[PDB]
Amino acid sequence: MRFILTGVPGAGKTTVCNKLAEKMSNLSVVNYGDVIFEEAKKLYPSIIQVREDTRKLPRADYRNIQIEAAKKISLITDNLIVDTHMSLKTPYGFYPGLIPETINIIQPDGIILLEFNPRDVIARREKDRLAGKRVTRDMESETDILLHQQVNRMFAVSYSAINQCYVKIIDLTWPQEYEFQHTEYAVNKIIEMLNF
Amino acid sequence: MRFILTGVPGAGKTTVCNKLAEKMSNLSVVNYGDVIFEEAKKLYPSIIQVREDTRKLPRADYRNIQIEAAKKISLITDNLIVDTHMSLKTPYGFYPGLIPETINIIQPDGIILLEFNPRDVIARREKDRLAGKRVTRDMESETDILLHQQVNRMFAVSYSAINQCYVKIIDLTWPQEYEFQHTEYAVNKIIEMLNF
Amino acid sequence: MRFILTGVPGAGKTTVCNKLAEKMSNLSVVNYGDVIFEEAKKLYPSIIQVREDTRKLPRADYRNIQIEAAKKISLITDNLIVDTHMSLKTPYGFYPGLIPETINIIQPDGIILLEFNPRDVIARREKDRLADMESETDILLHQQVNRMFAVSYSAINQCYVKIIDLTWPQEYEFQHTEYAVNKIIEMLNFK
Ligand SMILES: [Cl-]
Ligand SMILES: [Cl-]
Ligand SMILES: [Cl-]
Repeated sequence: MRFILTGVPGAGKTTVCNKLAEKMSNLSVVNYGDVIFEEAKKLYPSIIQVREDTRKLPRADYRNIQIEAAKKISLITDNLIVDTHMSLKTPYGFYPGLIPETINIIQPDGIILLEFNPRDVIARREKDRLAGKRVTRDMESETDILLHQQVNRMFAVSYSAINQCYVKIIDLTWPQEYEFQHTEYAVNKIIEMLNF
Repeated sequence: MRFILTGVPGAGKTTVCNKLAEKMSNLSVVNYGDVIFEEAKKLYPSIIQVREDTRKLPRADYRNIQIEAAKKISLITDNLIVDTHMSLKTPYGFYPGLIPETINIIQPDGIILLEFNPRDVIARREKDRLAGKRVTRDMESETDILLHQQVNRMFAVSYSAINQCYVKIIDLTWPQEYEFQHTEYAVNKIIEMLNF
Repeated sequence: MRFILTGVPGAGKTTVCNKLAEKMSNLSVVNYGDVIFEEAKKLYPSIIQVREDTRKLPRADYRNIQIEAAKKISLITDNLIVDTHMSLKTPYGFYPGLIPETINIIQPDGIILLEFNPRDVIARREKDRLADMESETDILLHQQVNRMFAVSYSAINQCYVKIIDLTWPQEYEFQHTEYAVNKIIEMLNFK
């Protein structure tokens, strides 16, 4: 089966992905943005040296990279999880995170949403900073993060209404008793789904 | 007029549909799942014997059954109440009950959502389980039921944005003053709508 | 840039439209419903005399009016705000205010949703009625449905959806209106 895996930024989605790939050998885990960067660096070596250089491309060029990355991903034949985002926040508001072409090509069975308590997102973002993984203190409010998660749920349901796919919401909003518990719980739920 | 009538499983929607079917002239009340089962048995007598057997068909064959069933329904008569669901919960997540071909073929004027208080759904499911009517073993929490009702709301509005149809939300979340008041209230709001 | 601006009726959206048009010279602010009624009178003049007269028309005739109105608006050059409704409540339920052709023709960069505390909506409605009231729970429902419509259109049309939170308590009069006006100007002047 094929699932898109989503969640607000910096909340633990990467860790879930890495843990899934460590645990299940019957599974390929890919990060869409990384595949986009790699395919872009192949075609535009002069402009794209690091993942964030993707912002510099002209629209006609960026769109064709997303399509090409999706085609590359769709060559995978066993279980697949694609790490990406339901929406991005910009000054103009939220913008959908999947182009319809991406879904037409990958043909996901469903969308998985990791939903957190916004305080845990603020804290994870700051811990990632103290470990080096990001330069500036994130200043999103609990309110802004909740809004994002609500909007993401609506995007996922809309994509399901359009394309007929599962919408799997994984509740990680409860308090952790021990460290890594949210991540461990999500990984096991995804594995059990895949092996059902 | 033609309306798709929906709500979470086992909460009273079937009773509303049975009462509409007895009380309204010039109107057919029909259950999409029933037609699907009947068409499935017509075309696959070897595999389809119990209505659970639909689960064993390849998804492409199940979809073609859903098209055939919508075609049968649209031919029945002019005014229709189509009892079905916006989504059902599965091990892979919520999955839409309709396909686009359903709405294209039936051309509903709108979607009706019967919305219940989760505590009343829990009690009603257990009452019906004890009486031998409801046999959906898994017991859901209050928060599970509210999430389902929210997702159903999102599917219905998505379908309206795509197909320009009404979204009618019937609030049955207040406490009943006598047994079966919710059913009677919902029936009369629907009849009042159909004769406006 | 072009945005559709929406919110539940009677909550202050018109005031925001007026003050935007007044505080920004290079901006056109158009009310879709007004253009629709204009085109309706011009095509059905003996039948159409006030705006609620358009509910009498065959749906295909109404739709053609909606399309003609969108074409007229799509000619406006420079920044533009189109004041309209994601949905209205009817006896048959909520019904979308736009048709897909409206978005297709205007090609908005995005949708802007103004969101209010329900009791502030009730208050404003009375201050213009005195001159049947929905409950707080009705208005909340209407706002949640509008959000769902806007996100759906965003997914279908690949456009922005901006939510302007005006649910906090006003510390002085006019503060909600001023805040939304300024957030939208800030948006139109972004680089
Ligand atoms: Cl992460
Ligand atoms: Cl029932
Ligand atoms: Cl107003």
